[PDB]
Amino acid sequence: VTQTMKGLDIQKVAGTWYSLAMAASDISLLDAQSAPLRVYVEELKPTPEGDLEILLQKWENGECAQKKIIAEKTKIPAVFKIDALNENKVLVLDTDYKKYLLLCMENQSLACQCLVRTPEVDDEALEKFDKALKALPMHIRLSFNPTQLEEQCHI
Amino acid sequence: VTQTMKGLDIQKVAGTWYSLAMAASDISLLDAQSAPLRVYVEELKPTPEGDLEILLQKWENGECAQKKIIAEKTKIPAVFKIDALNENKVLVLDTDYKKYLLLCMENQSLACQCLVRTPEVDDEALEKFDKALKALPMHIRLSFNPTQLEEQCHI
Repeated sequence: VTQTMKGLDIQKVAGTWYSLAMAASDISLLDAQSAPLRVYVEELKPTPEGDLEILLQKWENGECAQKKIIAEKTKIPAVFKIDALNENKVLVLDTDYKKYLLLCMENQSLACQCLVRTPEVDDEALEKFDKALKALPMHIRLSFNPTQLEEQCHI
Repeated sequence: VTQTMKGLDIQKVAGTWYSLAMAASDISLLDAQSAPLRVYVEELKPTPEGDLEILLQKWENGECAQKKIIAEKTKIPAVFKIDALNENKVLVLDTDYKKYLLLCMENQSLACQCLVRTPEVDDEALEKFDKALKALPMHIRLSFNPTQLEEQCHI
């Protein structure tokens, strides 16, 4: 992953998002509802201390569970660290704050999402996502329709 | 980790266990209630197809959440694979089935537990655990008293 957002204003990513598309380096990271990186972003909550709280939905044990994870700020503004078994980095590739945000989670092993502010298919944003991923070795890509985007876990 | 159980009968590990002691390669894997490997085993559920279901408690977002994870069998009987972002292996080091079980989760980065069948301090089992870990680079060790062992998340 050699694409970060220059000048990222993390405060400006706050609020509602929709996981419009996801991709990952390994099919098994996204293939099933229960797959480990099949997570649906609900809301980004930057903290005063500049960390990024992520609210998301994950299908776990047959139910659509709300989750909250804190990605801790690093010296690089577009890079955040999740404390888990592996060293797990969240990268903001690109965002206009108002329509779309591209972000990846890595560690090598990678998942990236195209987040949008509305439950609409944003071709422009999907173009920027496909662009960024041409640079990356992805073997599964999913996308969701507006009906799915208004449902718990995109059912 | 160069200690597996020779001759492991995975069916025989079924039932109740108590996470009497835990250790990990990195302090931050176990330090807080919310730490990523601070998990309390409730029950091991081997499947007919020889996989290992693990029921456990984890303190997440200030609540003691029940979790169920499936560690898939490999060609090695004392080694099981969890599908997650990293390649994550569960190793059965040693067990008498009736009193104690030692198991580790690795990937390098490691957490090991001394499981017991009863909410009792088993010095013999804690000796076998310390033995096995002398072989391993651990920087945090926790242990719980019988009162803690009878509580949700060992509070």
